[PDB]
Amino acid sequence: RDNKYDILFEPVRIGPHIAKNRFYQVPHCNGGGYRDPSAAAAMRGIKSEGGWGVIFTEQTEMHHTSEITPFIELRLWEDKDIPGLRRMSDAMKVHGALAGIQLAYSGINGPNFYTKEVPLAPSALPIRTFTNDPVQARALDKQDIKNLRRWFVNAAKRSKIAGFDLICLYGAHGFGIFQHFLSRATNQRTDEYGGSLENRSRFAREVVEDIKEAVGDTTAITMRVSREFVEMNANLPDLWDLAVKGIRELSSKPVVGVGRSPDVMARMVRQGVLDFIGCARPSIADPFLPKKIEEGRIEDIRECIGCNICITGDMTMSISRCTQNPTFMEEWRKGWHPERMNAKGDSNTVLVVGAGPAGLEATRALSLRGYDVTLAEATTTLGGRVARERLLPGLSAWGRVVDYRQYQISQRTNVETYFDSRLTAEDVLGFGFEHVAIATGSHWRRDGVARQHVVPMPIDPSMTVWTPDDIMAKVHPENLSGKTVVVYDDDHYYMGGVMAEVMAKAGAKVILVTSSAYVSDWTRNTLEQGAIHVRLDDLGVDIRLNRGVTAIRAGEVETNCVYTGKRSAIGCDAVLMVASRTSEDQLFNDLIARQGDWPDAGIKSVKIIGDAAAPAPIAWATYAGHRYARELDTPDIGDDLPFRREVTQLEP
Amino acid sequence: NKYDILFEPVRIGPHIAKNRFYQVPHCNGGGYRDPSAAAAMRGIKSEGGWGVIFTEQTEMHHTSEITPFIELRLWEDKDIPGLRRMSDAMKVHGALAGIQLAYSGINGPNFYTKEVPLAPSALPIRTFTNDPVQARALDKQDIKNLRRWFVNAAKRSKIAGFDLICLYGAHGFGIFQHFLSRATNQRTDEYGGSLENRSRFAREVVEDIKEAVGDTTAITMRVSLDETIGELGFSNAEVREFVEMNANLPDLWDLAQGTWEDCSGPSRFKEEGAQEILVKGIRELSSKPVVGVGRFTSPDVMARMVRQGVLDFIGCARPSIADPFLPKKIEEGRIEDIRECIGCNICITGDMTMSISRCTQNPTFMEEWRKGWHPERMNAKGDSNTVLVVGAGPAGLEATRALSLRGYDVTLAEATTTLGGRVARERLLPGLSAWGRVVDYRQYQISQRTNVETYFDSRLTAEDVLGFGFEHVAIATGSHWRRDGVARQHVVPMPIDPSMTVWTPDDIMAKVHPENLSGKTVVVYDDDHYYMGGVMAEVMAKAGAKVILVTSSAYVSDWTRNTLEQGAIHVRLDDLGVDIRLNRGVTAIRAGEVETNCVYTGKRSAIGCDAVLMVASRTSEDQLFNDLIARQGDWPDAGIKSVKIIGDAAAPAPIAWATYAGHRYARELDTPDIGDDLPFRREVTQLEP
Ligand SMILES: *c1c(C)c(C)cc2c1nc1c(=O)[nH]c(=O)nc-1n2C[C@H](O)[C@H](O)[C@H](O)COP(=O)(O)O
Ligand SMILES: *c1c(C)c(C)cc2c1nc1c(=O)[nH]c(=O)nc-1n2C[C@H](O)[C@H](O)[C@H](O)COP(=O)(O)O
Ligand SMILES: Nc1ncnc2c1ncn2[C@@H]1O[C@H](COP(=O)(O)OP(=O)(O)O)[C@@H](O)[C@H]1O
Ligand SMILES: Nc1ncnc2c1ncn2[C@@H]1O[C@H](COP(=O)(O)OP(=O)(O)O)[C@@H](O)[C@H]1O
Ligand code: SF4
Ligand code: SF4
Repeated sequence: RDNKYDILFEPVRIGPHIAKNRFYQVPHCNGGGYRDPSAAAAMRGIKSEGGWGVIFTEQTEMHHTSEITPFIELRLWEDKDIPGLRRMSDAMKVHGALAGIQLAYSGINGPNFYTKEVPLAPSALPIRTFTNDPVQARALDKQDIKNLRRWFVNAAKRSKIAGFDLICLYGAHGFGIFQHFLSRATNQRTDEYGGSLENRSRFAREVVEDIKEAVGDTTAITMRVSREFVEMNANLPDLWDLAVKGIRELSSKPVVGVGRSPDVMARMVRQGVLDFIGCARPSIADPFLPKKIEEGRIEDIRECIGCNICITGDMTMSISRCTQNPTFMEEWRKGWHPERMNAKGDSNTVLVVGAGPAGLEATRALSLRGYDVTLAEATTTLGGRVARERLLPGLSAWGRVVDYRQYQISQRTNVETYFDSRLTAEDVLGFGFEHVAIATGSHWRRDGVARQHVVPMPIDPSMTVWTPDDIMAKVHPENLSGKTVVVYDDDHYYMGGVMAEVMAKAGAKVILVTSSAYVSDWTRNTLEQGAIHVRLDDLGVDIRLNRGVTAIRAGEVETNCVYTGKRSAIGCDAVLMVASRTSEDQLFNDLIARQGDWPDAGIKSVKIIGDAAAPAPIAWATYAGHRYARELDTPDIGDDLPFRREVTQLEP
Repeated sequence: NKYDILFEPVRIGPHIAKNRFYQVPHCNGGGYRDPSAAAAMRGIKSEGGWGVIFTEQTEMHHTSEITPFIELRLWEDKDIPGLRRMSDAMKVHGALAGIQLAYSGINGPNFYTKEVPLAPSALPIRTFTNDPVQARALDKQDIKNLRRWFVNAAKRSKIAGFDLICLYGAHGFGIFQHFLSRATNQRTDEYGGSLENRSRFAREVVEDIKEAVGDTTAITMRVSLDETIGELGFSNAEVREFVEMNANLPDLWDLAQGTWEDCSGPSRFKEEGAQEILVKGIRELSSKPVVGVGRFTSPDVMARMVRQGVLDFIGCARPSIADPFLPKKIEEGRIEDIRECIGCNICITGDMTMSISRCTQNPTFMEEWRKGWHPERMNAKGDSNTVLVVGAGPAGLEATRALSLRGYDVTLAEATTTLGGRVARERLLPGLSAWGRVVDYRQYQISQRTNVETYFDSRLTAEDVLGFGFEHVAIATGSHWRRDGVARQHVVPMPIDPSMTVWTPDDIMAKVHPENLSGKTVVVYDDDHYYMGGVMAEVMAKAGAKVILVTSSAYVSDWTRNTLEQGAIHVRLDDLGVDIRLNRGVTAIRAGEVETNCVYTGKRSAIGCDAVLMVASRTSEDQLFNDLIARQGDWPDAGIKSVKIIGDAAAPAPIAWATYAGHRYARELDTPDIGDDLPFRREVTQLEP
C-alpha cells in the first residue's frame, strides 16, 4: 500500500470511543428495515468484514407519535424492537467497527398513517411530504417539548441496551424535527424555541444534553446536518456529520463528510477538511472498499455508477438492489457475498453466449468459482446494451458496469473470450461444453407495443419510425434541423428523455408525448425526475403529458388525452418510438428444440438469463448473471424458496 | 318481514352458509404485517352475523407479488399460524371461513422476491406506477408448475382452517383474468385463441384443487364483469359466454367489476346497486350460487336483489366495514341502527398507503385488537360522571355518542342551530350528499339517549365552561379555511391585493358568492390536493362561471388517487368545461389576475380572473381551549378535572380523523395513565435463529 493512503487508517476518537480508521459508513436505508431485520443486520456485517471503522443503521423512528409509513425504516418504540436492532449492532462489531444507530422524529414530515397519533411540529401547518397527504400538524406546546426530550432519552437508553456505541440525531435533508425547529419556514414560534438562532437551536441543544446526561458515559452523540448554527453550537455534539469553513475553524470535534478515489479521500484528510470519509453508496457498490485500499488493491474497487437503483428499493419498500453489487441485501437471504463465491461443483465447463451485463457478470462470477468459462459475443465490443447506452447523453457513468467486469475477467486464466461469434445452435452443440447460459439480450419494438398498446398500433409505413436501437446505431441523420420528431415514450423510465435530448442536440424540434402525468415517470423513485424535466425544457423540448399515441399516420400522430379519451393530431416528420423490448431468444429456442442432441453433444443444461428472458433495468441483468453463477451445480430445491425470509411474530 | 329471505341457508359445495350475507374478500392495510389486527377484525364480522367471511387476496407463490402493497402471503408453512388465527376468528360465531388466493401474473413486478415475473404472453408489467420490468411468457412446464403451486396453496389453506377458497380473477387483476383476456393472452398453443382454450388454465386449476381438497373445501371464482383494452377486452358479453361454457366449474360465482376504481364505486360518482346491469341474467346461465356487490346498505335493495333473482348472496365489502353488525341488525329488526357506508373510500387509502385502514363511519375498524375497541360495545363508565362536549361536528358528535353509551352524563353545546359542523355544510356540496350519513347516524343515536342534553345557539366562552362545573371538557370546535394562501407552497402569507375578490370554501358553503356567475372568470387555487378544490370548481362551473383550476400537483385532486376517485374527478371537471392547469402554483393574487409559476422551471405567467376561490389549508378554532388552559389554576375550584382538544380544532384532517378523535376521547376518559407506553398493540418481525 502506497504511503499516501496511510493517513486513512489512523484512529479517530468519537466521544468515549475510538474508531480504528477513517472509513465511516453513514446512515443509509436498504428496503428491509424493521420488516427484514436479519437481512439488514447481515448486510451491516458484510460492511464490518469490509473494514469500515464506523457503521450506522438507517434512520430509526424513536416514537410512535411520528412515523412515515409506508416507508419502511427502523423503529425503536418499545422493548420488542431491541432484539432486531441488537442483531445489527452485533454484526457491526464482529470485525471491529463501532456500531451506530440513527434516531429520528419526522415531525412535520410524518403523517402518522399507521399509528394514528396527532402529528406534532414547531408550528401548525399541513404535513410536508412527496404525496400531498391531507393532514396537518399541531404546534408543540411546552409539555410536548419536555415529552419529546424524554422520548429521545428513552430511545437512547434502549439504544445502549441494543448494543450501539454511537447515536446520530437525524437533522439533515430538510427532514425531521431538528430541521423544522431550525428553519424559519417551519418554525414561526415566538416563544423561547423560536425567533433567534439561539432559540431555534434550543431544542437540539436540550436533546443532546439530556442524552449525554443519560448515556454519555458509554455512548457518543453525533448530529447530522445539511451556518451560524456553527459558531453557537460548535462543540455541542461529539461529532459533526455533514450531508465546513467554520466547523473546522471553531470546533474541536471530528467531522465526517460524504461525496460519492482514495487520493481525494487522503487529500481531504491531509488538507484538514475532514476527519472521516463518509460513504453510503460507495459502500453498497463495494463493501470492501476500505480493505482494498488498506491492502493496496485499488485496481479491484467496484465503483458506484450513481444510478440510484438502491434508492428505488426504499421508495418501493422492497429491499434494495445495487446495479454493481448484486449481493447487496442478499447476504442473509441467499448466502451471497461481494468477495467470495460458493465452492465449485462437479461440472467443469460453461459457455456464456452474449457479453452484456448479464453474460459479463455470469462470466466474472463463474470464473471466480473455478469453472472454465468461454464467453462468446456476436459483435466486436463487450458490454451489450451498456456499450451502446454509455454513449448516450447523461449515461456515461454506466460504462463502469462493463469496465469493472472487463478488467476483472482479463485477470482470469480460466476465461476465453471470442468476438465476431454470433452462435447458432449447431455451433453451441459442436463445442461440447457442459452448461450453456444464453444472455443474448433484447431489441426495442417497432410496432408500438408496451403498455398503452398490447397489440400493434396502426402505423402508416411511409412515416419514418426510429427506435432507441436505430438512434444508438446512428441510423438517423446527424443534423435534424428543420425536422419535427415526436418522441412517443410509453416506457416511462429514462430512455424517452435521453432520446429527446439526442434529438434536441441534433437540431430537431422535439415533442415528447407520454401517457404519464410525469416525464420519465419511474425516475421519481431515483429522485431524478424534477431535474430531468428541467433539462428537457432547457433543451427546448416540448413536453406533452397525460397523452398517449393511438396511431402513426402519414405526416402526423393521433394522440389521446388519457383521462377524457379526446383525440387530436400532432404533425411530425418522424416518430422516435420508445415502447418496450422483445427478448432475443431464438438461439435458446433452437437449443431447446434439439434437447435430444444435448447428451450426445455433452451439454447438461441450457438456461436463458437477463433481458433475453425478461427485459428490465441493467441491475436486473447483473443480478440474473450472478444468480446463474451462484446456482450452477447446486441441488434442486423443488418448490422451496431460494431465499430466506422472516414473517411477523404473533402476539399471544 | 320482507327481509326473511336474507336469512335462508344456502349451499356452497360441501358447506352450508347460514344466511345470504357474504363478506367478499377485502384488504385492510394490515395483512401479513398486522395479522392479529386483521384476524380480530374478521372476528367482529363473525359476531356481526356474516354467513361467509373472506380474507383479502393472498399471494400463493413467491414468483408473483405486488410489494409495496401489504396483503397476505401463503408461500411457506411459516405463513400458516397467522392465517389460522383469522379462520379461527371467522368461525367462532358460525360464519364460513374463506381465503382468497392470488397469482398476480402480469400485474406483479416481484420487487421483493426478485423472481422473474410470469404471464400468458410477454409484455411489460401492468400496474399503477409504470414499473420498468416485463413478464416472461409461461411455457408448458411453467403452467404445470403454476397448477402445482395452486394445489400446494390449497392444501396449506385447508391446514389453515378455511372452508372456502376463492380464485381471484376480478378488477382486471391476476393470472385467471390474464388467461381469459385476448389482450393479455396472445398465445397460439392450447392455452390461447378460442374461449375454450383461454379457459383451459382455469379448468385445470379447479380440477386439480378439487382433487386435492374438494371433499372439505368449496371453490369460488371471482370474475371481472367487464374489461376494456382496445378491442380485445374481456367484455361482459364474453364473461357471460365463459360462465355458460363453464357453468359447473366452481362451486360459486363471485361477480365483481373489471377495475377496482369501477368496483369500489365512490358515492360521489356511483349510486347503490351500480353493478346490477352487468350481473342481471348471469344466474340463469349456471346452477351455482352467485354473489354480487353494489355498496349495499339498504335492506330493501338487498332483499330485491335476491327476490328478483339477481343474486343468491348479498356481497358486501365497504358496508361491512362501516357496519360489521349490519346482518344482525336486519335480523333483529333494528334497521334504524344501521351505520351506512358513505362511499368516501377512505378505507382504500389505508391499502394504498400500507398503513392499516380507517373507516370514516366506523372508527373501531381495525382497532379491535390494537386498542380493544368494538363497533357495538363501549367500555364501562369510569369514576367520573359529567362531561361537556363543545362543538357538534363529527368529532363532538362521536365523542357525545360514545360517551353516552359508556354511561356518562353528557352535555353537548353547539354554537349554531344545526348539528354536524363541517359535514352539515359539506353534505350540500355537489357529489357529497351521502357523506351526510355521518351526521344522521350520530344524531339519531344520540336522540335515543336519556343521558345527553344538547344546547344550541351556545358559543361557549371559557367563563361559561368554568361556570358549568362539569368534570371533563372536550373542545371539538373545528377549523376555518385560510384566507392568506398558506398551506404547502406558501408557509407565510402570499401577496394578495385586497381589491381582488377572494372566496374560501367556507364562503362558498355560506353562499357568499352570487348564485349566478355567468360572465365571470373564477380561478380556483387548489393547494389542498384532496377533494375540496375539485368540488369548488364544480360549484363555480354549475353557477355559470368560466372556471380555471390551478394546482401545483401533476394530478387534479392529487390525494384522491388513494380513494380511486381521481380519474372520475378529472373527467367530471373536463365535462363541466373547467380549464385544468396542472404543475402550476399561484405566487401572488393581484388586482385583476393571479401570478402563477410552473413548478419545475419557475417560469411565471398571469391568469386574468374576476375572483379567486382559494382552497389552501385550515386553521384550528382553538381560542376557547387556549383560554381555558390559561386559566388552569381555576379548574379545581370550578370542579374541572381535565380539558382536551380533539378533531380539526387540534389538527385539521379528513372527516374520518375527527370521528376517530371523538371516539378516542370517549374510550380514554378515566383510564389509567400509561406513561410512555403505547396506546395500541403491535406485532414485530419474528427473528429467525
Ligand atoms: C437510503 C439510501 C438507500 C441511500 C442511497 C441514501 C440514503 C438512504 N437513507 C438514509 C437515512 O436513513 N438517514 C440519513 O441520514 N441518510 C440516508 N441516505 C443518504 C446517505 O446517508 C448519503 O448522505 C447519500 O447517499 C450521499 O452520500 P454518498 O452515497 O454519495 O456516499
Ligand atoms: C380493499 C378495500 C380496502 C376495499 C374497500 C375493497 C377491496 C380491497 N381488497 C380486495 C382484495 O384483496 N380482493 C378482492 O377481490 N377485492 C378487494 N376489494 C374490493 C371489494 O371486494 C369489493 O369488490 C368492492 O369494494 C365493491 O364492493 P362494496 O364495497 O361496494 O360492497
Ligand atoms: N447468437 C449470439 N451469439 C453471441 N452473442 C449474441 C448472440 N445474440 C446476441 N448476442 C449478444 O448478446 C448480448 C446481449 O446483451 P444485452 O442486450 O446487454 O443483454 P443483457 O442486458 O441481458 O446483458 C449483446 O452483446 C449481443 O451482441
Ligand atoms: N365556542 C363554541 N361553542 C360551541 N360550539 C362551537 C364553538 N366554536 C365552534 N363551535 C362549533 O363547533 C363545531 C366544529 O365542527 P367541525 O368544524 O366539523 O369540527 P370537527 O370536524 O373537528 O368535528 C361547529 O359545529 C361549530 O358551530
Ligand atoms: S444502485 Fe447504483 S447508485 Fe446505488 S450503490 Fe449500486 S451502483 Fe451506486
Ligand atoms: S371508509 Fe368510507 S367508503 Fe370505506 S367503509 Fe368506511 S364509510 Fe364506507
